[PDB]
Amino acid sequence: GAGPEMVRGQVFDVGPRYTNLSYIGEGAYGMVCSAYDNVNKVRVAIKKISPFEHQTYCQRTLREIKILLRFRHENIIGINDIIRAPTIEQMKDVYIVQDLMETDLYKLLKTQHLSNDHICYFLYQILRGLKYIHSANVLHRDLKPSNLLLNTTCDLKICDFGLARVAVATRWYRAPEIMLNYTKSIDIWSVGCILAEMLSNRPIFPGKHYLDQLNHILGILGSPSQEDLNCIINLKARNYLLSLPHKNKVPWNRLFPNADSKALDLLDKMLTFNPHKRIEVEQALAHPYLEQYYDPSDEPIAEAPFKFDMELDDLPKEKLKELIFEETARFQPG
Ligand SMILES: O=c1[nH][nH]c2cc(Nc3ncc(Nc4ccccc4)c(Nc4cc(C5CC5)n[nH]4)n3)ccc12
Repeated sequence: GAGPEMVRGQVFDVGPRYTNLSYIGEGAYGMVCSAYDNVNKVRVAIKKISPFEHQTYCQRTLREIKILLRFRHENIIGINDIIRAPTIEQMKDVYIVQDLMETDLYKLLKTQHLSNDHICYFLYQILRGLKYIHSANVLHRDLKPSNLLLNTTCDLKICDFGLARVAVATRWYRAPEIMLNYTKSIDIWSVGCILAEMLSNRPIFPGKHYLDQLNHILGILGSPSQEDLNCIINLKARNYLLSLPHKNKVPWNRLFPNADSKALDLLDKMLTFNPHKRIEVEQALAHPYLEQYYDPSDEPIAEAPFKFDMELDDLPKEKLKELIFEETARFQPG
């Protein structure tokens, strides 16, 4: 035997099936590598997750595993295999094996300029995948360029469903009502921020903190109306927004001077302050900007709305560890 595999001084115990590890990146309680699968004879992606110190991390890990194993769609990453220890006492990590994509939209927008036809095609695929997520009555809640995977041929897949919930995130893509007070409309806001980013290669609302975010949004949309603030919002935010002087609305064609007129019309409908007046996923897909790709006969929806049989928020982390251990059992030999 070669012993357990390692990446940057950390254990990455995926051998003997998965070898030739190459580091991709890491988060607060996870590390992602590429690996060679000696069974399917292809490179795969492997996310190491260590969530057992916290109840919220345990919830997140179980939600993503349950959602991605149920979900079946071309524009949503799947789970091909799961590695963990043979006993619950030894399980300190969970390894989720997924299809390897060439890059994410964060890295592509950092090095490449997108033509209008590539923006239109990437937007179409995001909303196609989102149409399936929302048809299952699930919210992604963390749509951003780093959670959108791309391959050589331009095929797109949505990943990272840890924050997903049935119907918190990166602040630049957060809907104003998350900061103010959530609903399916928060994902449409995020897609709106991604479209704006694809047009100019720069984040549309790059706030350094929660107040700077709201100031950035108001800087473009202008001061909110009485109806825009008439919702169940926190007193601090309301009083802060009412204390601000008037801000004029910046026309979309002034922010993106050479962007396609149809793309700015859709951008306007997605980046609407009031979530009730914001365009829904089906109407977005049927918008004139996405006409050359819209195909209702080839846009699948979930057979039924997704639901958790248990109250995951209420369960102690020891109970969630047992549910994670049992959920990953079908990937063990037997
Ligand atoms: O879990 C994730 N949430 N958001 C993420 C962004 C990543 N970014 C990423 N960049 C590049 C590649 N491709 C690559 C290929 C060869 C050499 C170096 C990198 C990549 N691929 C990838 C990730 C996944 C699954 C999400 C883990 N499949 N394919 N991901 C990787 C993982 C995640």
